Amino acid sequence: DEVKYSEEVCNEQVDLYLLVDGSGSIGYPNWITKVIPMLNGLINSLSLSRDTINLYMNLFGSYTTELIRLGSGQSIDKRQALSKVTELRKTYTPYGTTSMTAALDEVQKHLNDRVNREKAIQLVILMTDGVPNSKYRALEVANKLKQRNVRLAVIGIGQGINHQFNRLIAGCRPREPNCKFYSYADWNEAVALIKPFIAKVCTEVERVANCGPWDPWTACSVTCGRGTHSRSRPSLHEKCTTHMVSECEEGECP
Ligand SMILES: *[C@@H]1O[C@@H](C)[C@@H](O)[C@@H](O[C@@H]2O[C@H](CO)[C@@H](O)[C@H](O)[C@H]2O)[C@@H]1O
Ligand SMILES: [Cl-]
Ligand SMILES: [Mg+2]
Repeated sequence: DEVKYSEEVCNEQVDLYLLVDGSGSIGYPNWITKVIPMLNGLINSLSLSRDTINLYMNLFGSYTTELIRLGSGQSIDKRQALSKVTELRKTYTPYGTTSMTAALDEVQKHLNDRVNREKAIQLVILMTDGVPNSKYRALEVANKLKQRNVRLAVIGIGQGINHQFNRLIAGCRPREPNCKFYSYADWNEAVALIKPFIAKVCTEVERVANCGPWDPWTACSVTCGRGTHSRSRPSLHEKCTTHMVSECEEGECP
């Protein structure tokens, strides 16, 4: 005993975790002339809203710093997110070590705590020169994320980019032209790289829900002649029928 229904699946919800390398290897001139415009062009291409893309943003250096939480004003309003980038241009100087594993671990923590939206595509954008505090540890956590169906895109930034590491953590194959998971040019190429990951595509599918067993049919409304009775059941799903009335006859009336 189940119920079938039609619905549209568009995958419009995306939790996008932007992890930004703010470590000392990035280089200040690179930060100003390349990273900031990268962030502006990238975030400007993201049509954030309550119902679709929600941005999370972390800056990782010696420590990790959570800049934007999923669901807040700055998470769902592109203009507010761009203000954060401006704040970083004016007040942040890249310095220190590179807590890439800890930053990826913040994504893990979202999944573990069930803070993400269950129906949302989980998308990590890792923006880095690819020189983490520990290569093995960063690969390990990235691989754990992938095994939980999290998509990972890598954007190369910084004065001295380790493309080999970036390509490895992104999952790029050797002898393969134009990896779909790694980009290291300008914001235009980054935007184009991200697009297929977040595209809304609507299909119409059928769905099945289990409504469970019915309660016993009640006694007939009349003890003689033609009457009615009913059976009920708790709603285990929105589109499950909960009540049901049929006719009955307890003989004839004298
Ligand atoms: C249940 O027991 C039966 C043997 C009858 O005595 C039923 O009574 C009758 O109820 C019907 C309507 O259901 C009336 O139209 C009759 O006038 C009445 O005798 C009793 O409810
Ligand atoms: Cl690390
Ligand atoms: Mg570094």
